[PDB]
Amino acid sequence: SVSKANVPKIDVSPLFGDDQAAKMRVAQQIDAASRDTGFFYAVNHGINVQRLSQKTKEFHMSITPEEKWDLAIRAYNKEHQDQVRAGYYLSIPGKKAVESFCYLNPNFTPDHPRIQAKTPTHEVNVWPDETKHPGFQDFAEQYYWDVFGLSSALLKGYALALGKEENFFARHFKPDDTLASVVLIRYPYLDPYPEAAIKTAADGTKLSFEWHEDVSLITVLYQSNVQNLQVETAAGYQDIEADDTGYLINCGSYMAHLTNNYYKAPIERVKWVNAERQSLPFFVNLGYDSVIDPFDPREPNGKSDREPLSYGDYLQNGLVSLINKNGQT
Ligand SMILES: CC(C)[C@@H](NC(=O)[C@H](CS)NC(=O)CCC[C@H](N)C(=O)O)C(=O)O
Ligand SMILES: [Fe+3]
Repeated sequence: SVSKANVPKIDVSPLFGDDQAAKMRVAQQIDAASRDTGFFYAVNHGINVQRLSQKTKEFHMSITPEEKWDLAIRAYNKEHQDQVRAGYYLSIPGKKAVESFCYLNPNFTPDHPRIQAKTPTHEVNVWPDETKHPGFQDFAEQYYWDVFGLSSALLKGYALALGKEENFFARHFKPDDTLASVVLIRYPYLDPYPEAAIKTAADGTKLSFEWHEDVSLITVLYQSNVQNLQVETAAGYQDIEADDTGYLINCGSYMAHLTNNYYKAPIERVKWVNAERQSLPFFVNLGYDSVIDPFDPREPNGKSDREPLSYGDYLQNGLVSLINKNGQT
């Protein structure tokens, strides 16, 4: 028997406005959700998620093996030593079902001083041929900024929820240096589905991806309408209901650190489902040198002894660890 997680739907539209009290009522809901299962669905968010899913689908179903190699990250193509994060993540028929395409801040160009300095976790995006994928780069870049704008508003809600001024997080979330990423993930329908691509949890559940905590400040996730996600609670894993009009939001482990675990990063996993579906996370990362001073909302004086963590160092450590624990995606 598996229970269902309480994932409230929160109308986030006041966070784009100037009704301060209405923004506090949103913040209260974010607070409650963050202290309960850790998840909520952001609704009335203003993003055209039908176009997002449509363009994503066109890309996944039309890219060829030749293009995948040409775009592949270093884990699949030794020629691409600079592509640790951005690029195509190939499936392995018979062994690995999932495939995906990751891109970063469009402002990371050869002109960018972080690229000039070769700072870790910064890369220039790679893209397919425009004539073979008309409109795809423009769509993807536009979506990055559309979801950046939503995430900025959500971060105002999280700041208010923790008793802070509304820019406490968002001031560090900037288009010129954000390390945030979009991943366009395809989960395919396969018949027969390779058992090699299915993992079995301790509790016997068949999984496509084992338990993990997000490496992010927050995670802003769109998925098609196929239930798959679960969140761990003390009483076991609970199913997260699907909603292909909303964004599923949760705090990442950077948030857990800076709030002294008041807003924990939920432990989540992906059930195996033999169904064609899409999973499109936006990982809200800050700048490489962004440092948020920890605090403890449980203490009268709000004082935490936790060390201020530079975000870039945090991101580098978290992404290599996630690969080491749950395998190369
Ligand atoms: C909804 C999630 C569980 C989704 N998985 C994911 O988002 C996966 C596994 S946790 N994410 C990652 O591994 C981290 C990707 C980070 C990205 N390459 C970058 O350099 O910024 C899924 O649907 O599999
Ligand atoms: Fe996740």
